Amino acid sequence: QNKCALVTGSSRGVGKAAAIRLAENGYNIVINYARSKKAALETAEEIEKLGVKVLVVKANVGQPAKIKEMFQQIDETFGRLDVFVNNAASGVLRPVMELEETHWDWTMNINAKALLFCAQEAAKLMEKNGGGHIVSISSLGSIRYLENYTTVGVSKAALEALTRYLAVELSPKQIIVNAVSGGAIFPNREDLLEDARQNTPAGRMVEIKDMVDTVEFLVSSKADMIRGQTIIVDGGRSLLVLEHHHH
Amino acid sequence: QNKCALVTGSSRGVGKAAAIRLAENGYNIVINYARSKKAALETAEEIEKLGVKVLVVKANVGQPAKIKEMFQQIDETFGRLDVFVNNAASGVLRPVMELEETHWDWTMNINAKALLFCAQEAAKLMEKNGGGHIVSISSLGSIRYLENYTTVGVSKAALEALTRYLAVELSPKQIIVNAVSGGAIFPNREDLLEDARQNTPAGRMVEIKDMVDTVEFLVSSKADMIRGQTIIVDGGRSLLVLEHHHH
Amino acid sequence: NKCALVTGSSRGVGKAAAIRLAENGYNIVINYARSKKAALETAEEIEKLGVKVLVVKANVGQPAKIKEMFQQIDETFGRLDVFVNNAASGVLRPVMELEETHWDWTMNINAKALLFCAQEAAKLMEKNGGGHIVSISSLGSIRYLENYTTVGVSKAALEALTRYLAVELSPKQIIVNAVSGGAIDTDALKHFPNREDLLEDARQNTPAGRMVEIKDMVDTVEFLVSSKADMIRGQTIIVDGGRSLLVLEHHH
Amino acid sequence: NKCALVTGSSRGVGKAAAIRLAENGYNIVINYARSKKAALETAEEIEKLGVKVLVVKANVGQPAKIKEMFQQIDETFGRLDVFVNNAASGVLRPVMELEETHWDWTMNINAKALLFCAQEAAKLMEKNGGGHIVSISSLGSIRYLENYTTVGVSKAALEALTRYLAVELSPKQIIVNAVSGGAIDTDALKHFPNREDLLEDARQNTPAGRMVEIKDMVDTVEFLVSSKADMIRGQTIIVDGGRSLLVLEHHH
Repeated sequence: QNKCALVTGSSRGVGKAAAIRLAENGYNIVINYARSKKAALETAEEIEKLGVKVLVVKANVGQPAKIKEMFQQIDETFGRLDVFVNNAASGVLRPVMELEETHWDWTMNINAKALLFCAQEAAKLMEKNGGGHIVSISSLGSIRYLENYTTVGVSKAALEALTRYLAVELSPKQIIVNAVSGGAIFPNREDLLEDARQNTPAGRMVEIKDMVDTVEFLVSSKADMIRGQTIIVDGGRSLLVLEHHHH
Repeated sequence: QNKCALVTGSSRGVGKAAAIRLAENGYNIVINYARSKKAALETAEEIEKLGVKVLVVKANVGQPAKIKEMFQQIDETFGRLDVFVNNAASGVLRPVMELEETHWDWTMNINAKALLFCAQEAAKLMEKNGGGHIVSISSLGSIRYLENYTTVGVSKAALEALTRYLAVELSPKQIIVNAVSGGAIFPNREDLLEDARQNTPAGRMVEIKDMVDTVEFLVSSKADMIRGQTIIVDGGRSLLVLEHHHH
Repeated sequence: NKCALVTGSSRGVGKAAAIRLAENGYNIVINYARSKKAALETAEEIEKLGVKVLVVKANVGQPAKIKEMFQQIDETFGRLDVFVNNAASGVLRPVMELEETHWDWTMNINAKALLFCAQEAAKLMEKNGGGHIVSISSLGSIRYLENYTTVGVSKAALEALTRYLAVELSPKQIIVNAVSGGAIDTDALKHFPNREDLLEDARQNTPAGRMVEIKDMVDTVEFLVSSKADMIRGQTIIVDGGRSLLVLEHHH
Repeated sequence: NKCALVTGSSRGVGKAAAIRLAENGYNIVINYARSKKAALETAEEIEKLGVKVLVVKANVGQPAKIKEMFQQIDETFGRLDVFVNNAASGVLRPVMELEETHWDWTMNINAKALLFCAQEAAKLMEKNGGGHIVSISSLGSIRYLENYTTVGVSKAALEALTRYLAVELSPKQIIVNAVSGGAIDTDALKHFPNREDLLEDARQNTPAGRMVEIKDMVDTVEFLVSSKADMIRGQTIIVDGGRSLLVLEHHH
């Protein structure tokens, strides 16, 4: 019977919408959450009400043996994995390491490493059932806290370089690797949103479903020949420095 | 009633499949051909047998006033253009300029210029009906002849740079610009194909429909937030130098 | 004598670039954001090298003040031959309210500042047959200080703006390149009480012999502005000992 | 004395790079594909500079012969400090039959050759504490000659292979960069009966003062291998006066 999809950081936000969409396409879903059993089980229930089996597993970026154990559970629950959505667009916070204080590159390095570690672990299981697909997604939401707590997101360059690297490592195992970078958009909640609305060309505010569509495309059998590509989905917001200058 | 799509180089190969797919999605189609009225009108007839109106117009890369005239015809036939498939993956040949003999960059320069000239002309018409979409496609098929006759294709770098440039110029007119580069694959016909088959990982030979899918994705309303992106569709063939080395 | 402007040049990489260019025989414009004395000290050290020097105050997000500084260079030296467009200074700027929502907005404001300065410089350089612009950038110390952020730009944004400038300005005989060389992560240039414990942490995580220093970013800037580099256009060089891809090397 | 290998060095850019490195005090290995005499003449000119020289014959698509050349360098000089991995020589190679089907296959064979040489060089450099590798490339004269093609690689392929090498070899103290500088389009280096009419055509289509020459690619190679560039890793520099984006400048 059904194919299996793991989505990390999927008790809410983009992870949830991605796991929902995939449940609607008939995958059995693995929901992964870092603290917040509540949202996670709510989300599992929703999923379950479409037919489709669900498994809920807890683990966060800073937990290597818990991550391996999570894949060991997937194997014992479903015995296969087809689609892995390696989500660093979740806005989940992780403690700042002293290192990172010295340079932004160290954050990117730690976060790219986490993306790579997860994708490789996933690959050991996928290659039992003849491979499958990995799509890494990422957004650099905010910097609310820095007292510990920074993003798990990577920049587009690090994402590009990491996903080019994975496609060459994993194409020989029948794992199709791509990525999507962008990310949609505390107090003043409304005021920060109106600030962001007036600074964006009309009609060009990215939403969660926009990132979800692309992942869905990449994971359908209409994209099996796209390898190691990183697609920016953001309505052009990362190059707005050029539109305004070029007029 | 219907939306309108122009596909250049569409009397055969990838152009044809792209114009077919779009006819199946309910666009009125403009077929453009360079010499070979036969294939073109055959192709128009096929199109017409799906409902959907067709217009056949002749013009080639080396003909500026004929190209403008072609858009002046579209305007007088349909009075609007929504989707433009700026096709440099057609394998149509153009005469070599003496310039090009001196360096590959001059070929790329001439061909990128042609892509840009067409896209800008198209943009003047599209902006009458509130914009639309442009997808530039390209492949560097062979070098059969060089006695005149070279490709109209561009490299991925020139395609990237040209499509980044167009998205910033045209996003302010509601024209969504992206690109796809790759291209599927005379005597020994069979032997060159078996050579290409044994040198490609099994299951990873790109076909025309693979480029057609991506264009179709980019042109659906599921991609309106993808701007100025160039997607490589080739099963990883352009980075096979790395798979073989990295083992 | 030729003339060189270097923004954020009272301290750090901009200081060291102004010294190297003064050593090559340019008159120098020192731009400072914050402390007069540092800028006055640097001005005096470069004067000891036998070039004239001009100190002007201006910070990003002061477009009127920026415009006047270039009017001052024209008033004082009447020319501009090299512009080191410095976003690698570690200077902090006030956070704009939108930019709380997404990293992209910070990158957009920072890139727009580099663009605007280079364009202002270019109007001036027109009058003496053009020159060289090099934008340099580091995303160093995104430490903490609610309401303060980096003026730095990321590689991708630096690359795209440098491509753009070179295409816009080569026709005006202005050679445009950039150094992202993520910049100097070493360096007592970093005001953390633990200053020392952090350097040794940076040192213990980076392969031996591979810690970039200010002088490496400066050596590239100097090569880009020497006669030996005139056919390089619109390039962005990362100078960081591979730090930004250490992840791939760990992986292998 | 240190030692430098430059492939395709009998003529053109490889010749000029061997001369510059001999002028900096390296012993030189001249590799030639085709003509003994050119290589013998170049060897004699570099000898006049007071360094020792070794001439070895080898062409791409001869992997056994390539391996032996590095064994010869070890036999003659016992070390290797700088490898100029030259795909900008304009040397032609026999077309493989698959590569008729798509440009990508030519780029794959050309990139694989650069990779294989640099890896062979690296085994040797291990024994003297590593060194510098710079790959250079030009897609010049893709003229005509049924059954013959360029050994050159495109920017994107050069960039991806250089990224790869730097990640693989930095851990071995081998600094890897590349110059694509699309190379020299000028140049009596180009054997067309109309030689002259073609240069003036190249000249009339490129902005004034913006025609790259061999010495510009050589100046970058020399900067990349000097002490001043050790923190630059895995970078690919285009040196072409903007030629590869002239399309954007026309457009504007």
